[PDB]
Amino acid sequence: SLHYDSLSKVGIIKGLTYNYKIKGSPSTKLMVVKLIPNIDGVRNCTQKQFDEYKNLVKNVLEPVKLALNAMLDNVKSGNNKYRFAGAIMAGVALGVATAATVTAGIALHRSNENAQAIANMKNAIQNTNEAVKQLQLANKQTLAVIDTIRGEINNNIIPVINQLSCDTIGLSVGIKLTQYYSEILTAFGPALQNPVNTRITIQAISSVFNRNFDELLKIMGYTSGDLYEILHSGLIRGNIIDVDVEAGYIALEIEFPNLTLVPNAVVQELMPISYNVDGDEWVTLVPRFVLTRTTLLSNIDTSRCTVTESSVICDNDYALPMSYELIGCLQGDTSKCAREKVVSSYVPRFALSDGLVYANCLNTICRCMDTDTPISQSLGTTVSLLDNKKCLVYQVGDILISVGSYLGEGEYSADNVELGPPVVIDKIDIGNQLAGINQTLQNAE
Amino acid sequence: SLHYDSLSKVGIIKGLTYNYKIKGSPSTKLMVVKLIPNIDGVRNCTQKQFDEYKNLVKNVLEPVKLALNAMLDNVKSGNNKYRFAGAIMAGVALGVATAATVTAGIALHRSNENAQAIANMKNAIQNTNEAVKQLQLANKQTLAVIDTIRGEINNNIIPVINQLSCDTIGLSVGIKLTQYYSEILTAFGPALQNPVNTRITIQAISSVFNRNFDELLKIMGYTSGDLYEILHSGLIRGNIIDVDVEAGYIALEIEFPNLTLVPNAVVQELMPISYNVDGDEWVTLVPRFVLTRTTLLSNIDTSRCTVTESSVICDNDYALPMSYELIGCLQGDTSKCAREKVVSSYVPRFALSDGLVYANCLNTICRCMDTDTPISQSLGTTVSLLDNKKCLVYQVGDILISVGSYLGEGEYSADNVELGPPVVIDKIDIGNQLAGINQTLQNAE
Amino acid sequence: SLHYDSLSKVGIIKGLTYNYKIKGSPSTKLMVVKLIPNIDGVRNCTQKQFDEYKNLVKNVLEPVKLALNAMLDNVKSGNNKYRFAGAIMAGVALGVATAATVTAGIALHRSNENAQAIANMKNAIQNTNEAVKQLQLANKQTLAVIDTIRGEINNNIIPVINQLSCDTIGLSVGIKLTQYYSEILTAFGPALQNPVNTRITIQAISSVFNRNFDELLKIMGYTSGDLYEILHSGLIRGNIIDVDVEAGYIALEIEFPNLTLVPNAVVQELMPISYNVDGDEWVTLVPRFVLTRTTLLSNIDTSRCTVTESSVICDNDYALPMSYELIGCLQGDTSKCAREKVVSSYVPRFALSDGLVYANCLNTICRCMDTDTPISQSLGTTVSLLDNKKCLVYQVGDILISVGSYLGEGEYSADNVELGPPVVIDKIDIGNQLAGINQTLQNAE
Ligand SMILES: *[C@@H]1O[C@H](CO)[C@@H](O[C@@H]2O[C@H](CO)[C@@H](O[C@@H]3O[C@H](CO)[C@@H](O)[C@H](O)[C@@H]3O)[C@H](O)[C@H]2NC(C)=O)[C@H](O)[C@H]1NC(C)=O
Ligand SMILES: *[C@@H]1O[C@H](CO)[C@@H](O[C@@H]2O[C@H](CO)[C@@H](O[C@@H]3O[C@H](CO)[C@@H](O)[C@H](O)[C@@H]3O)[C@H](O)[C@H]2NC(C)=O)[C@H](O)[C@H]1NC(C)=O
Ligand SMILES: *[C@@H]1O[C@H](CO)[C@@H](O[C@@H]2O[C@H](CO)[C@@H](O[C@@H]3O[C@H](CO)[C@@H](O)[C@H](O)[C@@H]3O)[C@H](O)[C@H]2NC(C)=O)[C@H](O)[C@H]1NC(C)=O
Ligand SMILES: *[C@@H]1O[C@H](CO)[C@@H](O)[C@H](O)[C@H]1NC(C)=O
Ligand SMILES: *[C@@H]1O[C@H](CO)[C@@H](O)[C@H](O)[C@H]1NC(C)=O
Ligand SMILES: *[C@@H]1O[C@H](CO)[C@@H](O)[C@H](O)[C@H]1NC(C)=O
Repeated sequence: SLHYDSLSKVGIIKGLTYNYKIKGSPSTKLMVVKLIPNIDGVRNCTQKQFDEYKNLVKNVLEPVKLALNAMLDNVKSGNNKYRFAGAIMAGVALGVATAATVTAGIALHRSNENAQAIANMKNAIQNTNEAVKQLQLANKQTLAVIDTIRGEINNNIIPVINQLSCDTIGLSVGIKLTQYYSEILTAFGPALQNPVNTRITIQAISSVFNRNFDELLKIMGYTSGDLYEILHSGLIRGNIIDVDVEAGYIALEIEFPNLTLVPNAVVQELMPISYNVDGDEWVTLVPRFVLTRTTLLSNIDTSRCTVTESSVICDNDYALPMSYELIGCLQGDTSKCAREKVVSSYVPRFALSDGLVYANCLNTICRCMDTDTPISQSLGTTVSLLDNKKCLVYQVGDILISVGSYLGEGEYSADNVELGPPVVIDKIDIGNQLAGINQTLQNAE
Repeated sequence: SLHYDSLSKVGIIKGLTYNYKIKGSPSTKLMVVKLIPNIDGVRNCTQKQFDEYKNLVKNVLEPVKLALNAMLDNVKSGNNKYRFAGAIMAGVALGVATAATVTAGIALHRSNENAQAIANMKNAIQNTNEAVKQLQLANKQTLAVIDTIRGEINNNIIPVINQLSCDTIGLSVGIKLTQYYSEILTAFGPALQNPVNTRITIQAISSVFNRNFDELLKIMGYTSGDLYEILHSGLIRGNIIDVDVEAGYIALEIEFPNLTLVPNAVVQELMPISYNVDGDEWVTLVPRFVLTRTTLLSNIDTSRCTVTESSVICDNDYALPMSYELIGCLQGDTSKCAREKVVSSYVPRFALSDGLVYANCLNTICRCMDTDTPISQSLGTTVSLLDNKKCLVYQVGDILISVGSYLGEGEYSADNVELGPPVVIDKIDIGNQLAGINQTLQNAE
Repeated sequence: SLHYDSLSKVGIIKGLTYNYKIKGSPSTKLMVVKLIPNIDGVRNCTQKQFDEYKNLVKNVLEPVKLALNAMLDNVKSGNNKYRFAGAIMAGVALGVATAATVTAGIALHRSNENAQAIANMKNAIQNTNEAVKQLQLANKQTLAVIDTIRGEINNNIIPVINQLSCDTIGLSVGIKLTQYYSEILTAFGPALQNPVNTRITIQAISSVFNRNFDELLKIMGYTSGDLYEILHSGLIRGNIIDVDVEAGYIALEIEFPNLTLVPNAVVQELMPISYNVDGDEWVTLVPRFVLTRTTLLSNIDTSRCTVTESSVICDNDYALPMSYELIGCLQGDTSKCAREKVVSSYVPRFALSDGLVYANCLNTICRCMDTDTPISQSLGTTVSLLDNKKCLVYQVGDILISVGSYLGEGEYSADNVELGPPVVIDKIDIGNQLAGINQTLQNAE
């Protein structure tokens, strides 16, 4: 295991502990986003602006419909006696594709039944007359229809239509139309270029609906405060499954993935702090998080994942290999841990763990309050430990802290420690270092 | 060239292929953004809030007008006999500048005739009375005037002004004024510090106009769906060219670049996959994209560029040098390619290219469906090729795929392959590795 | 010092100079954000939607109130004779925490008097009836109350309530409620998970108030155009200090930090340019900025700081150590500077400094205008210097520039220069380089 005793002596302290979770088997819901609203009540005046808008919508949606049909043409159902019944990808026709694209092509074909079901409700979809509405399909799944422009009209024009001239109606609706179209190009643009591979988060989808993703979740059937783990990590995503160029709408399938708890896997945080070396201040280099899975160590690359209050959530397993030298450190060999000189005025100089306080008392104030006496650590010792045995309250920096009883054998000593090699890391001077060391090899004879 | 036979044996597969495009000679259009609206119809009530707002505008715009004049003072036209007729930078007065800043200072002076043309229309600019409007200059270029607050007032106050008390008018317009000013500080803030160097995308400009960049493009005369290559890569950019502190407006010149297709240059994607090594799973390290230009290889740094469906588009040529060892890989010497151990549960285990499937059948399921038979690859072989000759349909993983005819001499074998060295990369343990290897040199005698 | 003479010979030119500033002792202001508005005038129709909303607010705020109480339970005031009077952290109860979290826990307890003062005004806070309002506390500090939903209602519903049916009122307010709730989850989500450690910028707070941060600054008492140094660098931040689950409001304390000018510390920019080497084009690798503090060199990592027109502003001192080899360069030893081959078509080929122009005239046009004659630099020389002595105006590239008098002894020569080692840097091929060099060590015997 981590053997935290040997780590504490070089300013690495046992931090928080988190569960590891991964995207599991997903549930799905159907949604339709309308590009062309139902113009009822303002049809008399907006005719000139609306006819321009319909052409813009048709021109934008035609390439998408072509790309979708071109993908469906490459997938055929397993009607033959083939025992692994499913769908077959025509690899000779698709030409070049990653496993992701091939899987997405199959998933698009698998999603086509929902597209047909939605298409049979086109007459109802064109008649919603409300900012957002829920409909029932022949498959008895519910369909959420988004109608943002109808919301803008129902709230800003229809209530005051008596005070607005017909010219004003034309101009105002024209502006609202162009505004909405710019929203769609901002949010859906990538998917409109490549609809098979691209996915969109529910937040980004909701940017086309005044960022009101909560209303979308509510109408699909989920409470936005309950889904926090899935919602905030960006795992609630959707993709295009069909498009209609005459009705002007995009059919999206939204995915609500469950989260599988990874068995016997734990993410451990490490808290680095400064330590004394012959009066100088040094810090040990180790990643902020390390993943222990069935006793095996690994590096998480946590920036691509979400650190919740109690778990780390990832789109897929992101564990990376770790160099033998670093594993030495994480297994108690203090002599292999790279260390770096402190230059910044401010660097963390103490930490609390299981009620014990570890501190670099040669570079920060440390005083026993029960005896109003300063605590001195010999210049050989790296870090001091504050214990319940000597004092109940200690001053550290400008704060007072109360601490617990030491759990090891005898008493803690930090002088007989095998320090590691000094290192400096930046892209710029790594090059200089590499070149300089290679000159020795170039000169070897 | 890439010699993809030798690459496939270590799990690098021929991906998609793209044109390389660069920002060319630009067209330009003129725009004015007004900070101060025309207050007609609400002039009676808003006076106290409006007089504060004019002071805030003047205080913001004065330093910009100073910085602009201080730059124009350093550029003088070539009225003397100088044979390379143009404009002269007073380098002793400018003091310290990059080539970019010197060029932008010259371009500001070159733009100043448009500033004079706009300034002679100031009387009309102060009268526009519509949310966005087009004017004709004396030079018979058109000017787009943006007037966002007049849009807010025309839509939300004037239609209901009978129902609002005069105090309510004052408060509501004071809020709209402060809101708009906070938009301007968000979007233009950098350019208001440094107007010569700074550039702003048309999207970011449109954040001052309810994100409606489509309406801006329409009025400048271009259709937002037609410009996608230039628009979405963020190459439609503007900069400040003049400011008026009493009328309270910013004059912008917006740049619509052409794209030049780079001659005899191609960007090639490389798809990595896992492969077997004696029962372990390994991946080869190569960049996702490489650029071949007149048979020269180079590294693109593609994150700074846009990958469209059919081209890679860049603000400038970004080709970087490449290490001899990696060129070795990309010219078929398998022995120099660094390789990394797979630790994640998920890494891509097959890919499709020109209708062939390459797969790592010791680490994923592979079966011939025409004979309902599992496919075995001998433990020396890195990857298996799936061919038309044996089967028309293969299962790979949980998908079925139909595949094309092999094109080489004889039949593919992937056992006699010269593997490269094992590597682990992160900044931290690059540090540890560098120090540890250098101890051999430090000890040599 | 930097010894710019030796640097210019390898295409490194003296750039701009900036002050170094750090976050100092902060002032503070109090703010309350209301989740539940006062429903006056629309209470008849919205009852069904409002009762749902109150439950959502309570469910969201209860965990926050629990986490806050759980933190306050660990801090006790120094009522005993302890001489360093203040507050004591119960480290045995807190368990594991970084110095930052411990300090924030103490700061939360120190902030609790303001929480009590605000809580005694709860009856007034629930009655604001205006989009934003200022109140006076018993401590005579002013409290800013944000009431966004009341603003939306006062501007879009109450002025036209005669034209809206009761059903329409219910639906429209329901949409506004869900929209606002989604804004709150977007902006405050992180703080609602971990309220002790998390901080929010005034801009992000204002996202819950139609991005109108200017109005917030105005009501708290500061002018948004005057605070630019603190405001734009993102240093105006607030954190949660109390929450009420019945009134449904979040109490925030906002921090306005002063900026301390760091004594005898200067940030110096370095402008790299190409230079000739035996007809090839090369660039020297050095960081864009370097920090000289009391004659000591250091690396700034400027991406984490704000580069204003005249100063660099940072949240804390971020100076990092620098390798001896790079310090050699920055101290005049030209032989240690890593250099890289130019491949991109465009790289900066000239620069202006103190009125002198440095240019790579073997790779760019250079002509004297007083004599209409090209300037030739011998293939041994790296960079040419343009001086007042020979010409008053020089053409460089496609621009004309006037230059000053050389200040050194004799005349400038760039041939007898000790060039450094060639280097190539990327994460991918650093691995290949490291592996290849280590094979020599593996083979040494
Ligand atoms: C292997 O790693 C060590 C790390 O300790 C490298 O040490 C470097 O050695 C040089 C020369 O001994 C140091 O140069 C400095 O020179 C000045 C002027 O003489 C002197 O005052 C300094 O005290 C120091 O000796 C350099 O600072 C040092 N660098 C580091 C980061 O420690 C060593 O170069 C590497 N081995 C080889 C063969 O390069
Ligand atoms: C330490 O650095 C030097 C450069 O200063 C490295 O030299 C490199 O050596 C290789 C192998 O000779 C060169 O690659 C190619 O070699 C073939 C056969 O000699 C030649 O025909 C090609 O034209 C090409 O030169 C390479 O160019 C050269 N330079 C660089 C920058 O890589 C040397 O490899 C390093 N030390 C060790 C032990 O590797
Ligand atoms: C140059 O590169 C080689 C790899 O090609 C480095 O080899 C690595 O060296 C360490 C120390 O000998 C090995 O660790 C030990 O491995 C054995 C067998 O797995 C294990 O029983 C020990 O407990 C310990 O972990 C490491 O495995 C080995 N790497 C490989 C892939 O075999 C070598 O260290 C480098 N040379 C220098 C001078 O740094
Ligand atoms: C539009 O025309 C219809 C015709 O049936 C009429 O009922 C309606 O009042 C008209 N509306 C406006 C705003 O002119
Ligand atoms: C403002 O004054 C004009 C007369 O100058 C009047 O016609 C208009 O109705 C007034 N508006 C208000 C809101 O008092
Ligand atoms: C709501 O009820 C009050 C009476 O308490 C009445 O004065 C008010 O006009 C009503 N509003 C609506 C919209 O029905």
